[PDB]
Amino acid sequence: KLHKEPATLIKAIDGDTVKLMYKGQPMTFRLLLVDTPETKHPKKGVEKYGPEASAFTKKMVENAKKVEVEFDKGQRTDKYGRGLAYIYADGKMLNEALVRQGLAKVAYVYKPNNTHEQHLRKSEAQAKKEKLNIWS
Repeated sequence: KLHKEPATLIKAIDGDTVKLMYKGQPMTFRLLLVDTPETKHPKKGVEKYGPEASAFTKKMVENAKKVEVEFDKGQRTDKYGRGLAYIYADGKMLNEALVRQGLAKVAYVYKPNNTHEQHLRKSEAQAKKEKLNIWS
């Protein structure tokens, strides 16, 4: 059973990566199950909707009263040392909000870190149907 724990903003980095203070330490988090267009992609550099995704995450996270992180049931860090979590700003999941606005796709999913996969696939179907952003 998943639970939310509190965290504090340090810096938004990209559409899908944020640095937070978590249990008293700075830590980089990568949003579970979504891929945003990148502004510092290792190879392509700046992709279309990169700046828009990155601004959406930044505004949502900077204007929140309360930020919480929710780990999934599997590994809690990736190979780069980033925390793998669902991030909530005032109780709304940022991972879902990005997919809903057509600013992210649902990622390739690695069981058992797939608890909210179906929920996110439903939001992406809606964004596609509305032809938002990525999908226009």
